Amino acid sequence: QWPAPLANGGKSWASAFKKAKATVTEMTVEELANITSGVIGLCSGVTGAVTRLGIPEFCLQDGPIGPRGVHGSSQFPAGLTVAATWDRTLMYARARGMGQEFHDQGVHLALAPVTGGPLGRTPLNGRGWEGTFADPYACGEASYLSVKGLTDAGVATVSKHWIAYEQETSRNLYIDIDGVSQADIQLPISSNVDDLTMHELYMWSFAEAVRAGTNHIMCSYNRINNTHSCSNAKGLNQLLKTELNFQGGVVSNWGGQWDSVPAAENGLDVAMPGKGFLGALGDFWGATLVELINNGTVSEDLVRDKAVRILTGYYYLGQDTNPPPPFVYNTIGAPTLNATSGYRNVRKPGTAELIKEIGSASVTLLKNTGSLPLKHPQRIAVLGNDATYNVLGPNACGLANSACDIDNLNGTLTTGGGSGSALSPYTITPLEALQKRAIEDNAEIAAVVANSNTTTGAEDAIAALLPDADVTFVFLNRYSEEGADAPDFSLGGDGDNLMDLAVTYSSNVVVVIHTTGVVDIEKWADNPNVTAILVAYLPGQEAGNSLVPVLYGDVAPSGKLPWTWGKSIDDYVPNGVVYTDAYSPQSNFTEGVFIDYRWFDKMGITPRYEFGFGLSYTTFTYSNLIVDHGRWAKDYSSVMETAEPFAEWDGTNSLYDVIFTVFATITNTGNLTGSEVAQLYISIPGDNQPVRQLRGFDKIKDLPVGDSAVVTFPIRRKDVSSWSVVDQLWYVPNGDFLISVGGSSRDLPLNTTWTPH
Amino acid sequence: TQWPAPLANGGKSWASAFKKAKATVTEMTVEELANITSGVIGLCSGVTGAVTRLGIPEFCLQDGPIGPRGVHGSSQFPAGLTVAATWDRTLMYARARGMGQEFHDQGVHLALAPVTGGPLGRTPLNGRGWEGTFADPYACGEASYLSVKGLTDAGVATVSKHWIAYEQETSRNLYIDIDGVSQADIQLPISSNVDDLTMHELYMWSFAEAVRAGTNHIMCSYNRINNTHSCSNAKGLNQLLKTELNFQGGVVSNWGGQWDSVPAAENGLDVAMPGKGFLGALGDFWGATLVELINNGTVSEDLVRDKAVRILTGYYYLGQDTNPPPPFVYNTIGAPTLNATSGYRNVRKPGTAELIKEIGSASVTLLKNTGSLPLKHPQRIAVLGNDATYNVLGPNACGLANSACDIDNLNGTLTTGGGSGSALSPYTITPLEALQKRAIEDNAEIAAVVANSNTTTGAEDAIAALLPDADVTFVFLNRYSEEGADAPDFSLGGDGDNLMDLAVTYSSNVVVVIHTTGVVDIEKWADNPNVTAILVAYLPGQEAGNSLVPVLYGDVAPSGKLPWTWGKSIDDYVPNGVVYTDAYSPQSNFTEGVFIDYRWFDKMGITPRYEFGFGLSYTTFTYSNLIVDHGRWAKDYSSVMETAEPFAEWDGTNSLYDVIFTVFATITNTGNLTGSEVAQLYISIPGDNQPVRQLRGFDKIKDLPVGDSAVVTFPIRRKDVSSWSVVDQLWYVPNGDFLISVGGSSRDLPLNTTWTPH
Ligand SMILES: *[C@@H]1O[C@H](CO)[C@@H](O[C@@H]2O[C@H](CO)[C@@H](O[C@@H]3O[C@H](CO[C@H]4O[C@H](CO)[C@@H](O)[C@H](O[C@H]5O[C@H](CO)[C@@H](O)[C@H](O)[C@@H]5O)[C@@H]4O)[C@@H](O)[C@H](O[C@@H]4O[C@H](CO)[C@@H](O)[C@H](O)[C@@H]4O[C@H]4O[C@H](CO)[C@@H](O)[C@H](O)[C@@H]4O)[C@@H]3O)[C@H](O)[C@H]2NC(C)=O)[C@H](O)[C@H]1NC(C)=O
Ligand SMILES: *[C@@H]1O[C@H](CO)[C@@H](O[C@@H]2O[C@H](CO)[C@@H](O[C@@H]3O[C@H](CO[C@H]4O[C@H](CO)[C@@H](O)[C@H](O[C@H]5O[C@H](CO)[C@@H](O)[C@H](O)[C@@H]5O)[C@@H]4O)[C@@H](O)[C@H](O[C@@H]4O[C@H](CO)[C@@H](O)[C@H](O)[C@@H]4O[C@H]4O[C@H](CO)[C@@H](O)[C@H](O)[C@@H]4O)[C@@H]3O)[C@H](O)[C@H]2NC(C)=O)[C@H](O)[C@H]1NC(C)=O
Ligand SMILES: *[C@@H]1O[C@H](CO)[C@@H](O[C@@H]2O[C@H](CO)[C@@H](O[C@H]3O[C@H](CO)[C@@H](O)[C@H](O[C@H]4O[C@H](CO)[C@@H](O)[C@H](O)[C@@H]4O[C@H]4O[C@H](CO)[C@@H](O)[C@H](O)[C@@H]4O[C@H]4O[C@H](CO)[C@@H](O)[C@H](O)[C@@H]4O)[C@@H]3O)[C@H](O)[C@H]2NC(C)=O)[C@H](O)[C@H]1NC(C)=O
Ligand SMILES: *[C@@H]1O[C@H](CO)[C@@H](O[C@@H]2O[C@H](CO)[C@@H](O[C@H]3O[C@H](CO)[C@@H](O)[C@H](O[C@H]4O[C@H](CO)[C@@H](O)[C@H](O)[C@@H]4O[C@H]4O[C@H](CO)[C@@H](O)[C@H](O)[C@@H]4O)[C@@H]3O)[C@H](O)[C@H]2NC(C)=O)[C@H](O)[C@H]1NC(C)=O
Ligand SMILES: *[C@@H]1O[C@H](CO)[C@@H](O[C@@H]2O[C@H](CO)[C@@H](O[C@@H]3O[C@H](CO)[C@@H](O)[C@H](O)[C@@H]3O)[C@H](O)[C@H]2NC(C)=O)[C@H](O)[C@H]1NC(C)=O
Ligand SMILES: *[C@@H]1O[C@H](CO)[C@@H](O[C@@H]2O[C@H](CO)[C@@H](O[C@@H]3O[C@H](CO)[C@@H](O)[C@H](O)[C@@H]3O)[C@H](O)[C@H]2NC(C)=O)[C@H](O)[C@H]1NC(C)=O
Ligand SMILES: *[C@@H]1O[C@H](CO)[C@@H](O)[C@H](O)[C@H]1NC(C)=O
Ligand SMILES: *[C@@H]1O[C@H](CO)[C@@H](O)[C@H](O)[C@H]1NC(C)=O
Ligand SMILES: *[C@@H]1O[C@H](CO)[C@@H](O)[C@H](O)[C@H]1NC(C)=O
Ligand SMILES: *[C@@H]1O[C@H](CO)[C@@H](O)[C@H](O)[C@H]1NC(C)=O
Ligand SMILES: *[C@@H]1O[C@H](CO)[C@@H](O)[C@H](O)[C@H]1NC(C)=O
Ligand SMILES: *[C@@H]1O[C@H](CO)[C@@H](O)[C@H](O)[C@H]1NC(C)=O
Ligand SMILES: OC[C@@H](O)[C@H](O)[C@@H](O)CO
Ligand SMILES: OC[C@H]1O[C@@H](O)[C@H](O)[C@H]1O
Repeated sequence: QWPAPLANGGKSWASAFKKAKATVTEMTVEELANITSGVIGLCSGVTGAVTRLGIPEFCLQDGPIGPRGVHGSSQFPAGLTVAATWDRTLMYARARGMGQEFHDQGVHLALAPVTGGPLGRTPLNGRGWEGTFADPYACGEASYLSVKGLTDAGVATVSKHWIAYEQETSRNLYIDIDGVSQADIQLPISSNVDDLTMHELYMWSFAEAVRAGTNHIMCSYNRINNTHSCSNAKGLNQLLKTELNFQGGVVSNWGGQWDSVPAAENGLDVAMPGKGFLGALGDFWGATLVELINNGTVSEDLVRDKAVRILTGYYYLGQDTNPPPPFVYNTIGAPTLNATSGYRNVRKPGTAELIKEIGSASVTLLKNTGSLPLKHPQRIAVLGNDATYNVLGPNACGLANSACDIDNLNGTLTTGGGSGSALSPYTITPLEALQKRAIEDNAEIAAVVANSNTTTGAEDAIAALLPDADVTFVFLNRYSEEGADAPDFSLGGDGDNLMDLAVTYSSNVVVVIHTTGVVDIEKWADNPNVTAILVAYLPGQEAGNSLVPVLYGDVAPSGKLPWTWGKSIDDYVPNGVVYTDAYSPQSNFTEGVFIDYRWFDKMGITPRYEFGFGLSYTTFTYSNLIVDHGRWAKDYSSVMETAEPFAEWDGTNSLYDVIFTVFATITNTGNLTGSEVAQLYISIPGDNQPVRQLRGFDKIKDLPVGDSAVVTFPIRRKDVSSWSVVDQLWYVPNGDFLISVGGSSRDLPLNTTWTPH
Repeated sequence: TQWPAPLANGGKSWASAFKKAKATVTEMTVEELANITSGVIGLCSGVTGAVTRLGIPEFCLQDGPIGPRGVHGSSQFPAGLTVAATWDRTLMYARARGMGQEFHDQGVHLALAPVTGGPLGRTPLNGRGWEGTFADPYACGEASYLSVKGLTDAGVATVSKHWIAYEQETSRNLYIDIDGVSQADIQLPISSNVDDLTMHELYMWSFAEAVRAGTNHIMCSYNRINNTHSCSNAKGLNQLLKTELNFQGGVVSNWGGQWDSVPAAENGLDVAMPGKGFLGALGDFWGATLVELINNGTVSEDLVRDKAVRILTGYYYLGQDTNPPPPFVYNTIGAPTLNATSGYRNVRKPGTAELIKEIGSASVTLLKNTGSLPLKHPQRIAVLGNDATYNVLGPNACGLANSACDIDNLNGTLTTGGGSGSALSPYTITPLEALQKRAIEDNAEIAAVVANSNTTTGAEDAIAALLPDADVTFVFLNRYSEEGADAPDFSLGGDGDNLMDLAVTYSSNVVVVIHTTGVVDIEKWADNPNVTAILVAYLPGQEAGNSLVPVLYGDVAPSGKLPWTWGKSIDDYVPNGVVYTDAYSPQSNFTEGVFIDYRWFDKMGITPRYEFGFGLSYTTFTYSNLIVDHGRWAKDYSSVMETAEPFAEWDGTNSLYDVIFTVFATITNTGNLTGSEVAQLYISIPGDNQPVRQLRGFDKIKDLPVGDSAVVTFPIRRKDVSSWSVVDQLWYVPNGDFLISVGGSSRDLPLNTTWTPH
């Protein structure tokens, strides 16, 4: 129903496309099928070579915190954790660092970053942590910078997952072992998404990935309107490849492809894993595609366009003239692949300190009745296995960080489970960072780290230790992983119990939370014995040494929440995860654009901590809001260009031009130096519009007491537009826009009204 | 009475302290005498009653031999065992001086330390052997001297313990009487039946050195000797200790060491402890009862004045009247026995952490090295054992005596043993922490499996998947033991056996580190070529990791040596080392005589695995040029107190402790690295049934460079070359050929020569 436009190279890949075209033009049918389907190798996936032309096997490798399965590398903080920095410089630098390590391990294509699938419709999503903000605008800037940093290191990106992949449950990878297939049991969950919602929420971050020059995009496991993502013509050929003007390849999820012919006709470029994983995740092209070309049902012109999309990245990143080194680790594992591993160390100086700065910039202060910052306390108590090592080793949970037992004390939660985890060379534990600082103050320190419910004597030891401590730290965690959603907000392990004991025996409890998402702390958050509360997300290998300096006030906290923290799972979008045994499971996105905070705002629900909330050790006062209509500029800077239709198109201009700039002033009005994330929210007029939508942020660094700084927010045409289902285009409405500036999504003291002319 | 109580006279250094003590005691009522000589209730292990009228406060008596126990704000020092392994006199003294400063700043008058030859080492299974030092009278004696000296130099009176022949914990049998039913109705204490020669040449040796250093008090033991209780043994206390050793200080009971009012008063006891403390459950035989014994004529008032004078001598000698200790603020008894709140004081001084670390670095003993040590810069490191990290319940979770955690709990690094000799910790620097630190400096990876390998799901699989790819795997092992029990055998604590099976199965470069209270069984793996090195680190206190890692990486070469013998089997030691019996009067017959630890091995031609005095370095040393200088003698001027030990060569001017000659030898560093060497001297004294050889000297040369030489020197005292004549009741230098041997261990003695006296 929607025809596949041919690739032409767009803006920045013109010469790379031309080499890709000339190379493909000399290929046999048997060669075209080789490069478009996966083969057996050491990496997550591997394209077939075209050996007659000197095109090698491309190594495709997970994942969104760095190369997975690999020794000799670093464990970076997750996307969640960089999001909470609200710092553009760090978002870029992390991706550049990941890229360096991908390149040096010999990866051609990184299966990274996550750029808005999952976006955040449900805060229970098992792999929400792999992405960044539950907000299209901020997820969009984060995705732009993440793709830029990876591509600038010389690795091709595969941005994922396209699209509306918002729950793990019933995602239902294609699996066929013993002749019984997943198709005989249950189809994938189907996101039924209206067109306005697709344009204004889910496509937004992908447009940014495309503009930043993402080389490839991964389709998703879910169906959309009862059509598989990997063979959805409206999705791939029309929305992605026509409207977003995407010039790269679509890569299948591993078990994302369910058929041979529709996938070919409808926009898929690469079948993965192909012959990897014994063929059990389907092997629908390869020789079957040769047959389909030669027997006439799939055209050779169509398949050539797939190969050109694959080769465009190869030539634009200069992998022909500067090939990556060889890839030496078996990341698949026996019995699936029998193959020894080499060894390579790629950790560069500077990487560890970068990982620590992202942790120190993201730790988010939620409550502080005056216990923080610490001074030089003499007697410190520490609770929870989250304060120390996994008792079986940092990497004991295996190549996907998901094979340890349900009750294992996994230690500090530095990453989540699944394809987006990575190995850690060590873990810097909160306990050891705390002890180091205790020794400097000549203090004492003791930690109870066992399970408080099941270890003989643990409850007594807690009761004897806590009453004489000046401060007691409670470390809590909540592991989640790809493949399942969290059943609710409950804390992991014995957390509930550690809290019940902590508040019973101590009056100065400081809680620290390592987590993949929102958790339930309602029983304790208003207890006056809990004097402070911090969420550190998934900080990677520098867990303790990033946190402790914030606790002791060497650096004031400046992280803010990148999603909403509701009091109950009941306060979020209804039917966040659908559980059914129907053969055709359905998820209807009837909420439309109202997910996360925009659902809270429209329903008049008050969260415990709102989107964009974080405390500091000082306070900031906002003043002098200026809307400068004189400060406009053409968009010149993008790597690639969309073909997104809009009403004000004149043949030269762009949906992404800056049409005006907004300024405000902040003043440090407390007693310490501190950083501040300023945020700008826009109320677009129209019917059934979000109360307010984030459209800017700007983080001021280390503003001294009594000093002032100007904060600046460039507003693009698209930032102030709506999508017209009837006209099929973006337009700026006439009407009153409200513009608000402040320190969180509910704390906005500056406001003004803009009416277009 | 056959053995009468001599009166105190103040001896050499306590003359004026004795006169102030006598001044005060002379003014005392019978009620006041009885108050100061018996324990009362308070915050410390024991408290003497005040003499309120004369301004004598309560004296705080506080455990223990690693520093003040049950107390926050202090440091956890290494155990005696550990400092013995240094063979370093300087560290022996400095350790006790620091414990001293901490005792004193915490408010302590009398420290229940050090342990100076009870237990000595008759059995390597003794649950509290680790509190002491060497299994050898000479070396124990030198360490006791210097420990008493350090503690008394700091301002705390010492109570050296345990007199005497207290060589097993089993059936030590404290006196306990509660609800009308007493330990006397169940079983008497084990009886150490010791002949006179053995008492003089073995068990009294360390105690004579403790006396000469000015130990202010001595504690008697739980054992009976020849079926008479130590705390009321007249031959023991009045004759051997107060007459022959000329002891001028007080005798304090063990807690539950006193079994009677009257014989104890007559036969040498000076202080009853704990008295009214511990609910009077441990006996309370004096107090009001002694007041009655004096008033009604059974016990002489003058005997009791002597006891008070002995107590007060220390108070005045150490200047506790003009420089009182500050108040003692911690409840170290525990609820429900004592319901009282604790204050807080911090006495940790800069410098103390480094000293503790230095003792650890100097004691770690290298027993095997096929090439794997020192490490260079390994890139992938595996670590096994909960001994590598924290007690999962907290460093102090095991309570005020380090003995109240479950039999199966993961106690983390064994930094001290259990019982009255332990102490709390402000933190523990774990081996894993310190290794990680070094791993990060080298851009390496590191991973530890620290769960119980037998009983945690997935633990054996994690060990199997982690080990094969490591460049080096460290396995940490431990063996807790405590006061009140003897170890049943040499087996490793916890899952040690299983961790060793796994480690040699999956790795070819295993380095084993043992934290232990004594010898353990590693026969199954010590000869496995995959075990490329083995170190024993004893009980290193709070600086466990950071004392160890610099040795392993070669910043410092190891220089510790075993302070006891490591046999292949328990069956190779002195038989009947621990007696087990339900007889009412259990007997232990010391029929081996002076032949314990290495003298037993040497006499019976038994080859130990690792001998007494053994320890490798990262370099080798060559011995040469043995010289016996008969002209380098000197009179003993410098002891704090004098014994009255009779000897045949007495002329009115001279001493048993004169140096009569001096021996010299030369070491040369003959390998490729700088290193320190502990040189040792052994003498074969001629006569009937004499040890093959006996340690009589040691000297540690620090940081000898490659190709350099240094002279080692061994002053030989008259007593070092004497025997006890049972017939004549005196020490004498026998006629005959004495062989003098010098070298690097008790079985690596390349230089020898012969000395003949007439
Ligand atoms: C998954 O399923 C959903 C549900 O069906 C699919 O959404 C649909 O996507 C379609 C595009 O692929 C949309 O088609 C357009 O519909 C326009 C008319 O819109 C009304 O029609 C129906 C009437 O029964 C109604 O559903 C719509 O109501 C929704 O929107 C309004 C407003 O926000 C709300 O009030 C309602 O709640 C509903 O949510 C609308 O009221 C139609 O004008 C439009 O026109 C064409 O555009 C094309 C392509 O460029 C062109 O060929 C045609 O010529 C025509 O354009 C012409 O007209 C305009 C002038 O009017 C001119 O500018 C042009 O240049 C040209 O001359 C188009 O057909 C469909 O409405 C939308 N439905 C919903 C409910 O969202 C979703 O895409 C599926 N996704 C996937 C991945 O499959
Ligand atoms: C625990 O039980 C043990 C076992 O009973 C107690 O040991 C005993 O300690 C006694 C001292 O309290 C020793 O007494 C001396 O014995 C001398 C005689 O030695 C022989 O006699 C008996 C024969 O039946 C025998 O036990 C001994 O055999 C042992 O030793 C030899 C030699 O090494 C070995 O071959 C054997 O295998 C045995 O181990 C002996 O063969 C005796 O000369 C000595 O002399 C007196 O000293 C006192 C006090 O100062 C004095 O009153 C006397 O007049 C006399 O000395 C005078 O003369 C000398 C010169 O002759 C002069 O220099 C003096 O100044 C003075 O003018 C004394 O009676 C007893 O031998 C010993 N037994 C054993 C087996 O060791 C042990 O002490 C008990 N411990 C406790 C804490 O109670
Ligand atoms: C240390 O780190 C360890 C890992 O290294 C942690 O261990 C892992 O912990 C996770 C939980 O965090 C654990 O999760 C699985 O537990 C069992 C597996 O036996 C399953 O119940 C879980 O999946 C279900 O539960 C979810 C919530 O209720 C749900 O989101 C999910 O999708 C799934 O539910 C389906 O299954 C049920 C029927 O059987 C239905 O009720 C439900 O509707 C769902 O139906 C759908 O799927 C069915 C097929 O699966 C299908 O038939 C149906 O029609 C429909 O499609 C969950 O994965 C891991 O097992 C555990 N790992 C191991 C190895 O034990 C550890 O906890 C951590 N420690 C600490 C202290 O945190
Ligand atoms: C972690 O730390 C904790 C302490 O904080 C350690 O736990 C303690 O470990 C000790 C082992 O070293 C435990 O010792 C006792 O075990 C039982 C208790 O019921 C007891 O029978 C034993 O004493 C007897 O055995 C030996 C040898 O056979 C004798 O020397 C001793 O005198 C006792 O025998 C007597 O009784 C027998 C008749 O009943 C008779 O055969 C004999 O004749 C003899 O007279 C030990 O006392 C200790 O209980 C344990 N503590 C607690 C509170 O549970 C823990 O092990 C450390 N963890 C690790 C992994 O090492
Ligand atoms: C279809 O794709 C497959 C899989 O990539 C192509 O087979 C593979 O061809 C490559 C050469 O491009 C072989 O790798 C080379 O191996 C040699 C020595 O064994 C080595 O020295 C080179 O550096 C290089 O790595 C690879 O082994 C081979 N694998 C298999 C299973 O055959 C195949 O040729 C493609 N077909 C066409 C028509 O291009
Ligand atoms: C026999 O010993 C008992 C116990 O030592 C003596 O009673 C105690 O006497 C002391 C004074 O020497 C009292 O201590 C003081 O307490 C006050 C607080 O009330 C404080 O101001 C002082 O600094 C000091 O600590 C203590 O109250 C008291 N204890 C008991 C249990 O009564 C008794 O005096 C002695 N008998 C004779 C005859 O000397
Ligand atoms: C073309 O070949 C394919 C692949 O095997 C086969 O399934 C299909 O039916 C063929 N078409 C015709 C018209 O024979
Ligand atoms: C707060 O802690 C104290 C002990 O420090 C406890 O007794 C009190 O009940 C606690 N209060 C609450 C509300 O949990
Ligand atoms: C999804 O929506 C259609 C809309 O008309 C409805 O019939 C269906 O029941 C809805 N939900 C499910 C889970 O089927
Ligand atoms: C003296 O007093 C003691 C202790 O109360 C008593 O048991 C003993 O029988 C008395 N002795 C005489 C001879 O009265
Ligand atoms: C030494 O370790 C290897 C594994 O590295 C194992 O195969 C071998 O059997 C071990 N050797 C012995 C003697 O235990
Ligand atoms: C101990 O010694 C004597 C020999 O002098 C003997 O009567 C007794 O039976 C021995 N006891 C044991 C238990 O060996
Ligand atoms: O397991 C889910 C992941 O998305 C996989 O499909 C691939 O490794 C690509 O990320
Ligand atoms: O020093 C006090 C303790 O020493 C040991 O002898 C006993 O447990 C107590 O007496």
